[PDB]
Amino acid sequence: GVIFRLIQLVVLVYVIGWVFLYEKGYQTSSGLISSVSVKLKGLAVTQLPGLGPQVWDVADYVFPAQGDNSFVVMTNFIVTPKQTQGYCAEHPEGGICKEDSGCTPGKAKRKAQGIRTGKCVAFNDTVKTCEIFGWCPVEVDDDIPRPALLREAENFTLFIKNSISFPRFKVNRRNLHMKTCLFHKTLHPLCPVFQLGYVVQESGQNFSTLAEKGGVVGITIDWHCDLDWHVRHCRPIYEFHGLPGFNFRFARHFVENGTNYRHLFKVFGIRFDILVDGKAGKFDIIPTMTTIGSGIGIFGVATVLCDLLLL
Amino acid sequence: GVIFRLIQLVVLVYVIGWVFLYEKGYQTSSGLISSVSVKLKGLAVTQLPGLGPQVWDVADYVFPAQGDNSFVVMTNFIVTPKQTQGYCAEHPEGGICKEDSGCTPGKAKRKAQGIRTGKCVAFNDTVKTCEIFGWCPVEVDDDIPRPALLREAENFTLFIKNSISFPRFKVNRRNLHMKTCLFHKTLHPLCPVFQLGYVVQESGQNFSTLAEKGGVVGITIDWHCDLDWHVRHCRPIYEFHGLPGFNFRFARHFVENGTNYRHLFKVFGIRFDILVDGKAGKFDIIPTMTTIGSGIGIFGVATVLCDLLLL
Amino acid sequence: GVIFRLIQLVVLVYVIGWVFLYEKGYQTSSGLISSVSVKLKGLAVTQLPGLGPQVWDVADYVFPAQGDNSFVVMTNFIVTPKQTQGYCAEHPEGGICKEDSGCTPGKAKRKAQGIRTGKCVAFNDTVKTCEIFGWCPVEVDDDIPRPALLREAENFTLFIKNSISFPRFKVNRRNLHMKTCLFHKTLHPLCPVFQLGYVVQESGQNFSTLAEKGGVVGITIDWHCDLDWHVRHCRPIYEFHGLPGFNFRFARHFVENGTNYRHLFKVFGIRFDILVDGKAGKFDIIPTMTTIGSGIGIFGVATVLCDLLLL
Ligand SMILES: CC(C)CCC[C@@H](C)[C@H]1CC[C@H]2[C@@H]3CC=C4C[C@@H](OC(=O)CCC(=O)O)CC[C@]4(C)[C@H]3CC[C@]12C
Ligand SMILES: CC(C)CCC[C@@H](C)[C@H]1CC[C@H]2[C@@H]3CC=C4C[C@@H](OC(=O)CCC(=O)O)CC[C@]4(C)[C@H]3CC[C@]12C
Ligand SMILES: CC(C)CCC[C@@H](C)[C@H]1CC[C@H]2[C@@H]3CC=C4C[C@@H](OC(=O)CCC(=O)O)CC[C@]4(C)[C@H]3CC[C@]12C
Ligand SMILES: CC(C)CCC[C@@H](C)[C@H]1CC[C@H]2[C@@H]3CC=C4C[C@@H](OC(=O)CCC(=O)O)CC[C@]4(C)[C@H]3CC[C@]12C
Ligand SMILES: CC(C)CCC[C@@H](C)[C@H]1CC[C@H]2[C@@H]3CC=C4C[C@@H](OC(=O)CCC(=O)O)CC[C@]4(C)[C@H]3CC[C@]12C
Ligand SMILES: CC(C)CCC[C@@H](C)[C@H]1CC[C@H]2[C@@H]3CC=C4C[C@@H](OC(=O)CCC(=O)O)CC[C@]4(C)[C@H]3CC[C@]12C
Ligand SMILES: *[C@@H]1O[C@H](CO)[C@@H](O[C@@H]2O[C@H](CO)[C@@H](O)[C@H](O)[C@H]2NC(C)=O)[C@H](O)[C@H]1NC(C)=O
Ligand SMILES: *[C@@H]1O[C@H](CO)[C@@H](O[C@@H]2O[C@H](CO)[C@@H](O)[C@H](O)[C@H]2NC(C)=O)[C@H](O)[C@H]1NC(C)=O
Ligand SMILES: *[C@@H]1O[C@H](CO)[C@@H](O[C@@H]2O[C@H](CO)[C@@H](O)[C@H](O)[C@H]2NC(C)=O)[C@H](O)[C@H]1NC(C)=O
Ligand SMILES: *[C@@H]1O[C@H](CO)[C@@H](O)[C@H](O)[C@H]1NC(C)=O
Ligand SMILES: *[C@@H]1O[C@H](CO)[C@@H](O)[C@H](O)[C@H]1NC(C)=O
Ligand SMILES: *[C@@H]1O[C@H](CO)[C@@H](O)[C@H](O)[C@H]1NC(C)=O
Ligand SMILES: *[C@@H]1O[C@H](CO)[C@@H](O)[C@H](O)[C@H]1NC(C)=O
Ligand SMILES: *[C@@H]1O[C@H](CO)[C@@H](O)[C@H](O)[C@H]1NC(C)=O
Ligand SMILES: *[C@@H]1O[C@H](CO)[C@@H](O)[C@H](O)[C@H]1NC(C)=O
Ligand SMILES: *[C@@H]1O[C@H](CO)[C@@H](O)[C@H](O)[C@H]1NC(C)=O
Ligand SMILES: *[C@@H]1O[C@H](CO)[C@@H](O)[C@H](O)[C@H]1NC(C)=O
Ligand SMILES: *[C@@H]1O[C@H](CO)[C@@H](O)[C@H](O)[C@H]1NC(C)=O
Repeated sequence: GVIFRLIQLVVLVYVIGWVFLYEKGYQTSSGLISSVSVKLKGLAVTQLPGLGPQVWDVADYVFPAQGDNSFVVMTNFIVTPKQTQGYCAEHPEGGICKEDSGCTPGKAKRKAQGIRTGKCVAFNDTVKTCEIFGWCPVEVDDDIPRPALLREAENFTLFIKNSISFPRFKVNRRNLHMKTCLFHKTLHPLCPVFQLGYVVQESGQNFSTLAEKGGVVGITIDWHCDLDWHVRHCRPIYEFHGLPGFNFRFARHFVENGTNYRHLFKVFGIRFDILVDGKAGKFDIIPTMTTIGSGIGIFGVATVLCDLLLL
Repeated sequence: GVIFRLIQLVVLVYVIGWVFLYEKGYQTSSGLISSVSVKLKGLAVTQLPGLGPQVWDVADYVFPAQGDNSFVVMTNFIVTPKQTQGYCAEHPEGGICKEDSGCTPGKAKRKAQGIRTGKCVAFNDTVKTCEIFGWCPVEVDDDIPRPALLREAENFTLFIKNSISFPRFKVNRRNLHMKTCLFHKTLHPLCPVFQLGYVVQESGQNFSTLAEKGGVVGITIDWHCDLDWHVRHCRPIYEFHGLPGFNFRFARHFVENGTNYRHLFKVFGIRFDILVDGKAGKFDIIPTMTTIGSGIGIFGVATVLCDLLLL
Repeated sequence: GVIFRLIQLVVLVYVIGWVFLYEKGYQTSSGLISSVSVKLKGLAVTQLPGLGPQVWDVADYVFPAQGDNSFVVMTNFIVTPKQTQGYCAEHPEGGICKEDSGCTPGKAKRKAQGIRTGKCVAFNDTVKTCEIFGWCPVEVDDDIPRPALLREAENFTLFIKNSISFPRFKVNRRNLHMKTCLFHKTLHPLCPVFQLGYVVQESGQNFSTLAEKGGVVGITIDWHCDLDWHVRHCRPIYEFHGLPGFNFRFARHFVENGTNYRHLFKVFGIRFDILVDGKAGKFDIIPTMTTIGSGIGIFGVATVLCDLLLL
């Protein structure tokens, strides 16, 4: 008879501890719908690489300007100035040629830089490359600037505004001294102002390296909230992680004397992805009663098996 | 014996009414994957503030132009024209100085506007401020235009196209007289063309105030759909809510006589976030059978307790 | 007695096969949080329509340049060159007028193109239209170019980088010869480089038609992963589907001799939406024990009913 008492004990212990108190089996879970607003702050100066000092404001190093959940902060770039649409020699990458016979008119099949012509022109004092129609002069992105141009982006600040809501429960929570306040994993774990160097350091990456050629940093805001407790306990955890380099080409188009030109930029930047996930639970009677009924059922399959086995 | 009959009654009532008929405990829930397309319509004119009439088209007051789930409609702005990169006095905010001793060469630690120099120059006929290298002339954003410049944005129309799908069930639903049709919470509750003034009014905010200095308006499309009923009943509910002001700085870069300038804009706008959440349920046999088994289990723990207590 | 044995059989078969082995009722499900990076590749040339050859690079035909989950690839456009803000005749759409009496000063109520004036001016050698203040000359978008200008966009390549994570289980999965590798539904079903023509073909749409006037193509990455098996089996399925045309107006602003102009573009493009959904299950003891208890419960309601009915 003691064995049956022990069986009833293990099941009660399982049902109360594991099902209810440990895993919150008495609760009903809901996700959230969230909105994120990011505001960058800081100035950058590129003294030597800019041929005289050059200043980069928020209107310049943040893509997009209006902001988004995923945004890029430029940390380095190569600029091809005054590119016009006309005839020019292509990068030796397109292929080095030493006669007009090699050149084949028409667009190339791989790494096309324009429309080739049956002509060979000098790329510089040594290499002769196939003439093309396209944006000229052609870009040279081989030499990535090192050290990075916007290496002061590590001291920029990132202010994140997050407004979530658990629609099933009608609970709405925002994530906001704090003006002159900076986030530290432990010392200041609830201050929504982040420094980019610190964010990159917490993702496990080196800002010097992830600057000189770009990268991706994913920021996660975790709202794990037990709505049985007061909503004042519903607080966010900021989790930093890295999701080769990140680069993109953008072009500033301008007109001079009736002709359309453009400044081509190859932007090596850090793409920030603010991911917001959360689980809110609150007591419900249906899961509670379901767990107790299934538990009485396990008592039966256990007691009967023990008795039948004993018999 | 009557007590046992009553206990069997309460449980049947609970299981049938609350578990099944009220909370749809016989069903299996699925979320959705959605796509939103927004198309703005309207023109704005800024007669007096623009130094002669000025017209703002969709290509201008919507950020981004291509559209997105979250977009900004400019309602007011401050423009700093022909900013070049050169030497100039900084905003008195950087700090008022009355000699060259105060000026400290190098970028400042807080609110840096450029690269200071050991020189003091006149900001105007009274204040003398530290000379800086940066975009000049410097911006003055203290005087926010009131009334708003694009106060006609309240009469712009917002056409939202939403295409959802409940992938688990393979059900795809779109949210579309209606051309000349406008949405009213009650009179016209299914017309996807919204007027910005009405959307802001339904979020609880005043458009005059949320125009002069910006704001955030969140639009939610709720697809709560019972797939036991015909898909023609699967319809969206449009829920408007507000998620200080919203502002961003963008720059139009142009070239004049070989020199790079820019028009700096401080945009006070209303950011619209189209959030689309939904729950689709359809009958499943597993939850139904689970609910009945747990219910037979509760009958046991109830009948036994009553009998044992009576004994 | 045989009937009771058969009843115990049907329930065991149901519980083991349908509840556990078929529907994975012994498991616990988790969604995912994902990040998508898209990189376009290709060049386009518009020989005849461009009044001499015209070249379109990635910096030009992709909106936004930095990339996003939802992006637009321009396939056709109408350009209104050198639009200045001044006085001009409006499109005959605004309304044809044959005197000054018809013209009514002030902005129109529908399809407003500017600020009308009590004057009538000639649109061309035949129609006389109401004079307006606005961006002039006015746009004429009636004639959509056919064949499309960027009809070579079908041979552009779309490289998608997807990094998901199932946060509940702490499992992180990315979706990556493959450099010169192209995706085919069956032959190459795991190569993340897609060709736009093929993507559009797999959505059921014709690229010639969805080019000449735009469209929407939705790309879904499905991560259905059984974490009982090794993570090497957790792989993505690429599902292509179409979510009238898609068009947007963007403006390149430039300055000439102190005057602000703009190039107005009406972009007919294909909007790509990368939707990433997934379900990860892993064995849990709570659902397993819940299913067995409810099953013992069904045995009871079945055996008792059979006996009572027999009696
Ligand atoms: C084990 C089987 C046979 C069922 C018998 C036990 C359950 C009825 C117990 C176990 C765990 C209990 C839960 C543990 C914690 C809480 C949080 C508690 O939170 C509050 O509301 C307290 C603060 C406040 O009063 O605001 C409310 C009760 C609840 C849901 C308890 C409800 C009763 C539960 C489900
Ligand atoms: C063990 C047998 C007799 C079955 C009963 C199960 C118990 C383990 C349950 C029954 C009542 C439960 C308690 C009911 C209410 C609360 C208050 C609850 O308080 C909060 O968390 C609220 C805090 C806040 O409001 O911020 C903490 C759990 C506790 C002690 C529960 C712990 C688990 C208890 C003791
Ligand atoms: C209470 C315990 C002991 C179980 C006994 C009752 C259940 C078997 C009942 C209660 C609620 C019923 C559900 C209530 C509503 C509907 C919607 C109904 O929808 C239709 O398909 C009707 C329209 C059509 O025919 O297309 C289908 C049956 C269903 C799922 C019912 C299935 C049978 C359920 C689960
Ligand atoms: C009460 C005891 C005897 C146990 C049986 C539970 C009942 C409460 C269940 C059994 C059958 C159910 C019915 C089965 C089917 C339908 C049709 C269903 O119709 C729809 O919703 C379909 C409408 C559409 O197709 O658009 C509405 C619920 C109803 C009446 C159900 C209501 C609940 C009922 C009566
Ligand atoms: C039918 C009722 C009375 C319960 C009795 C049967 C269950 C205990 C069985 C049925 C289906 C079984 C599952 C079927 C498949 C798997 C995958 C299997 O995956 C592995 O881990 C195998 C590979 C490895 O060793 O890494 C682990 C056991 C599990 C979860 C099984 C656990 C035991 C289950 C739940
Ligand atoms: C039928 C009665 C006696 C109740 C027991 C239920 C059975 C149907 C269960 C019990 C053990 C289960 C097995 C336990 C473990 C595995 C290994 C599992 O292997 C994998 O999927 C792992 C592969 C990998 O690691 O990549 C496949 C299911 C299987 C055979 C299960 C199939 C279903 C079984 C036989
Ligand atoms: C002319 O251009 C070619 C091509 O850029 C130069 O050759 C490159 O030189 C660098 C530096 O040594 C190498 O890293 C590259 O591998 C070379 N490219 C090729 C295709 O050989 C060449 O040096 C240039 N000539 C001058 C005088 O500047
Ligand atoms: C010169 O510039 C300074 C700084 O903008 C002006 O001082 C400001 O005046 C306004 C209007 O009274 C006040 O609201 C600000 O608080 C003042 N700022 C500071 C730092 O004192 C000053 O008025 C300007 N002088 C002239 C003649 O225009
Ligand atoms: C002057 O402009 C009007 C308006 O665009 C032209 O009339 C259009 O002509 C086309 C071609 O036949 C028709 O498809 C449109 O329906 C006409 N519009 C209207 C409002 O009638 C007219 O042809 C132009 N005149 C010249 C000489 O070019
Ligand atoms: C950021 O500020 C610290 C403060 O000491 C400075 O040492 C560092 O050089 C700054 N980062 C730059 C300049 O990139
Ligand atoms: C990595 O970061 C450290 C500072 O944390 C820096 O000193 C080092 O130079 C970085 N790595 C490289 C290769 O420079
Ligand atoms: C501007 O273009 C015209 C037309 O080609 C040319 O005659 C003129 O010399 C150009 N002016 C300058 C300053 O390049
Ligand atoms: C919007 O239209 C109404 C129509 O009467 C007008 O009164 C109102 O002034 C308009 N909103 C503006 C001009 O901002
Ligand atoms: C609030 O809105 C009303 C119209 O609904 C307007 O009359 C009022 O002026 C607004 N508030 C303020 C402070 O102007
Ligand atoms: C254009 O720049 C050159 C070089 O500084 C200068 O000589 C010339 O006067 C400038 N022209 C005008 C119109 O400013
Ligand atoms: C894409 O490449 C194929 C290769 O044969 C070519 O036939 C086709 O014309 C190309 N698509 C264009 C040019 O739009
Ligand atoms: C549809 O696509 C086919 C090629 O798959 C093409 O030949 C045909 O012209 C397209 N439809 C139309 C109306 O052109
Ligand atoms: C530039 O604008 C000024 C001021 O209107 C005018 O006097 C001058 O002729 C213009 N120059 C050209 C080349 O249009």
